Amino acid sequence: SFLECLTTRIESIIYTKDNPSYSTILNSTSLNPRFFPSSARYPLLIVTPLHASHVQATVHCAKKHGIQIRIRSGGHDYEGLSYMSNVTFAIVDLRNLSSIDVDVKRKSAWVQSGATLGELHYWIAKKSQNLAFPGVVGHTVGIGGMLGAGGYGYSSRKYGLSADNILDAQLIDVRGRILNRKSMGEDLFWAIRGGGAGSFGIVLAWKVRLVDVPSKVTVFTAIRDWDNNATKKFIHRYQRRIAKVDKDLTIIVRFLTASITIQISTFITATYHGSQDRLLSLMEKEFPELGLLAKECAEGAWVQSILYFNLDVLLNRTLNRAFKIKSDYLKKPIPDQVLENLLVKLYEEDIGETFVEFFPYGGKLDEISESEIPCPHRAGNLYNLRYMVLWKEAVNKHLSWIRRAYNYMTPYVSKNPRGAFLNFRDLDIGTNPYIKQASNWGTKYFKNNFYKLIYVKTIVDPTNFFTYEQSIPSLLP
Amino acid sequence: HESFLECLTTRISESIIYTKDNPSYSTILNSTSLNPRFFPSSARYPLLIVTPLHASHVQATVHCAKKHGIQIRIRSGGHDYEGLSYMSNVTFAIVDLRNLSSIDVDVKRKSAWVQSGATLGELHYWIAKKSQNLAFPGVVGHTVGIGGMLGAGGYGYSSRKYGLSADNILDAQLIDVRGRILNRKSMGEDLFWAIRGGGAGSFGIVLAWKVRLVDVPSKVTVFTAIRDWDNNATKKFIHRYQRRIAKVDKDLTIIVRFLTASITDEKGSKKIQISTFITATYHGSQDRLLSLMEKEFPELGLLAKECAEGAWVQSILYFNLSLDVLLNRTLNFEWRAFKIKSDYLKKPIPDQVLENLLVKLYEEDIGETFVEFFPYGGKLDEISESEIPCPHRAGNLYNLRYMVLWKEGQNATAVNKHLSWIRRAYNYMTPYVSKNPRGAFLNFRDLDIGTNPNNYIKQASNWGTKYFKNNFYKLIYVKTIVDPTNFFTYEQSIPSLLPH
Ligand SMILES: *Cc1cc2c(cc1C)nc1c(=O)[nH]c(=O)nc-1n2C[C@H](O)[C@H](O)[C@H](O)COP(=O)(O)OP(=O)(O)OC[C@H]1O[C@@H](n2cnc3c(N)ncnc32)[C@H](O)[C@@H]1O
Ligand SMILES: *Cc1cc2c(cc1C)nc1c(=O)[nH]c(=O)nc-1n2C[C@H](O)[C@H](O)[C@H](O)COP(=O)(O)OP(=O)(O)OC[C@H]1O[C@@H](n2cnc3c(N)ncnc32)[C@H](O)[C@@H]1O
Ligand SMILES: *[C@@H]1O[C@H](CO)[C@@H](O)[C@H](O)[C@H]1NC(C)=O
Ligand SMILES: *[C@@H]1O[C@H](CO)[C@@H](O)[C@H](O)[C@H]1NC(C)=O
Repeated sequence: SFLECLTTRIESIIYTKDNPSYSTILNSTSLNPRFFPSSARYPLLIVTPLHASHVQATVHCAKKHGIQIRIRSGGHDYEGLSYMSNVTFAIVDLRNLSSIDVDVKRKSAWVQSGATLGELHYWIAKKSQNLAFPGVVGHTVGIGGMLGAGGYGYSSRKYGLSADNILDAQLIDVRGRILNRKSMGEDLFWAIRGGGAGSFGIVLAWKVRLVDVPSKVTVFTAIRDWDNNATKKFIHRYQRRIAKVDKDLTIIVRFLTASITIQISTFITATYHGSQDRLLSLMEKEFPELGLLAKECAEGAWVQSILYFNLDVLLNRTLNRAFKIKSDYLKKPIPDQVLENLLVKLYEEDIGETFVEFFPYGGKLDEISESEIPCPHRAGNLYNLRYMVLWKEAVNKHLSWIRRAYNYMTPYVSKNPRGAFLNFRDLDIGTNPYIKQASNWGTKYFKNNFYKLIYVKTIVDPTNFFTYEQSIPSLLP
Repeated sequence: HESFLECLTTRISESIIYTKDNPSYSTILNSTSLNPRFFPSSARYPLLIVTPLHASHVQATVHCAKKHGIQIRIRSGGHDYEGLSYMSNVTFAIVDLRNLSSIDVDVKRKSAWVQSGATLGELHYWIAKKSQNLAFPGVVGHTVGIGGMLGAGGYGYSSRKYGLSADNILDAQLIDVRGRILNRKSMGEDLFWAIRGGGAGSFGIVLAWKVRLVDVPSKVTVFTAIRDWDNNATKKFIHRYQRRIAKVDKDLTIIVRFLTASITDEKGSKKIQISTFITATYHGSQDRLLSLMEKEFPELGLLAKECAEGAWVQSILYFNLSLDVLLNRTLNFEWRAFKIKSDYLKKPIPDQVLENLLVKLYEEDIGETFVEFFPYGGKLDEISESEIPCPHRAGNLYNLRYMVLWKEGQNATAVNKHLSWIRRAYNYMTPYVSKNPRGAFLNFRDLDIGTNPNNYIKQASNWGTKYFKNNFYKLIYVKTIVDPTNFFTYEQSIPSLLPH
């Protein structure tokens, strides 16, 4: 019944299950093969709007006919919420809403939200080698959900999250009225930058800040074997020191198991905004134990750092293992024996199919108030630990391993609330069935911003049309 | 009004009800009416004043005022900058907690139970009678009641070492709108969080606080350095202070005061210049303070003869006053009407801008006008904005305070002039301070920031976000749980989500 409403309002943009190009659309950005066997990943329909009129028509029809909407930019949702539901749903995919307009003179760019971050980086790089928008590591990440949840990458300690560099946005309201930052008010504008944007509206474009980047950016990857080297108690120094090391430098740690003769390997990877000479000087000054040899570094343009962590046009292809992620915030460093007890669990799974990662939260992330955007994890956070398990299509063993490791780490991590990064979506922390129960997941994502979030939600979508597993609830039923 | 007094006398059956008949009504009302700007006002007169001695009196008062439409203004010390604890635009009665001042100090468990009508001086005295190595960091004014002080945040010379006074609260006792006496466990952690640093008067009546005790070294060093801002480029030390005081050693708190003081020209005449009182407390010996100052601030030229080392309590005496039983007297420096404003600095004030702000001190009488810097470094970085309702934690360089004072002589052209001075200084500083929201410290109450009507939440957010950046929203939630009918209401009280 619903599809008649759409076509009557405003073609060949409606992809029903019968339509011969249906499945290829659906799989293309359902990017978590853990959810492939699910029986909730088949929507009634998929709209790929080209203009805001299509978005308004879709919202109008889906509200008036009991259909749920699954907003999609890139499909990188760790829990795959953007392409599945337990209710009759339809995907509004912003694939073909992706225009990018770069303003070198004003240091800003209007990027339509269905564009990937690799595209934004590429189109900034062909205009300047000294402007950039700092983002996540994965270059296939859609801009829409990325800026909706906020964004952490190798450059966040210098410039903050991606949501800390947003100037304006354009959005489709539950009423279907097109509104930018100026006409929407700054409570809702506050919401969309780092709150659950799918629970506030469908965001079609963002005017985003561009930031200076030196013409020399240096990356490095240092592989060191955790098994026995007492020399790598730099990790011990790293935990208690990396959040206050010079903010141009972000070192990310990855823990996995790899065969050498099965032992535990440590991948120390980093970006530094400056020349290799100065990077070597700084890190030898602070962490002379890592032994970062100059042959382990790479200077270049910023875009080459982007390439390193992913013919100088390689960022425009979105063609590239099932997995689950958990995240945790450390406000005091993990005691050593506890850390080794956590790491030995890596052998409980197949070689290199499980990761434990440290993401540092220093520099500019201290400077920014917990209320600046919905993301509250600013000051006192040493880093964001990521638990990771991988496999292909019993699955319960992988999930049991991840949940066990998390629960072992329980007494040593953030407590009230137990922090959780929104980009690392994790349905275990809580779901919606009212506000008391939903606060369980809300306060973990947003410490006290969750309450402002509910207030804005009740004003903005009182009927709770924009609802999903982790949508901000409304006070009015 | 009649039903109310019959209810009070009937409910819990002595001389704790002070009606207008009672010859000591005026003295009780005046005793903690501590802002002489409000002396000529016609709203500072309650129907009656209750001086509870037990929680039963407070419960009875809440019950009767609920059933007869009477408003309650909780008062502990009366230091409210806007005098809200002794004023209202409606028929109100004061619950004066003066005789709720019992103190139980526990050296071994490092905690103390303070009845809210005790002043901070009394609490300091009773800790000093037990150990010289325990302390409670508080506001500078020792006549400040514990109740309203802990209701708001509380800032002192040790907040950079220990956080706010509200950051060291372990337990509380409370009278809710239902008259139920409640501790931390029975009140819940949403309400327990609320009362610590939110508009605690807007949630209930807090009768006592169990507060954390903190260790202090056996030698604490104060200093006062007089420096001339007018011409001495050395005392452009300020430029460095702004950019360094938030990361200097947290055992150190240096507060600066800018005022106008008469000088003599050396040509015969009296000239008016800007004097700077650079004062500090350091938790440690005088030697370590002097060396620390040479490393961090060689510009003060801080000669040791400007310091005074001693026991911890001696700093309280130094910053209030000789025979050290003087903390049980709740009368202090000589009465002067005043108005205060505040702002939070996230980027250092540009030098010419600070100089132009300071020139405004010359517009008023000599030394009746102040601009002060309270630095926000140290442990105030460590504590999350959501830990208690106070949100001004990390990234704040300091808290600028504007202050203007005067005496009883009014022609109301002078009184209008002083307020215009304070507002002009504020509005000039606007583009250079915290913006959206414009921060404001709750202990420095300022009705100009915005008030409640006499949309609901839209308008209340105006002042709320400045006092409480985003915690204000959580605050309203707990209020709807705790006092949905908004019985505990005043000029800047958290509103309720339910309509009336
Ligand atoms: C897959 C992946 C993800 C990732 C990463 C690396 C890879 C390979 N590295 C990250 C990193 O270093 N740091 C970080 O903080 N996150 C990282 N991620 C996660 C990624 O940032 C997030 O998944 C991202 O926020 C989602 O982007 P994407 O747009 O691709 O994902 P989605 O499923 O389509 O959407 C996510 C949620 O937002 C809602 N949504 C989507 N588009 C919109 C628009 N336009 N308006 C409103 N809401 C929108 C979806 O409904 C879903 O809930
Ligand atoms: C007068 C003064 C104030 C002051 C100061 C020095 C002086 C001489 N120095 C301060 C400083 O260095 N740092 C700082 O942060 N504040 C400083 N102040 C301000 C002072 O702390 C506050 O004005 C404080 O509110 C005063 O406390 P007091 O106990 O005097 O409170 P009040 O005037 O009677 O009432 C004001 C508000 O508090 C509520 N209240 C009072 N008692 C209770 C109880 N028991 N329960 C709940 N609420 C209570 C009143 O209802 C009113 O809202
Ligand atoms: C109370 O304050 C008034 C100010 O209006 C003052 O004149 C009077 O002296 C005070 N009360 C007493 C008993 O002195
Ligand atoms: C009473 O109302 C007036 C409004 O004219 C306001 O200025 C004042 O602050 C209110 N409160 C008191 C205690 O007078």
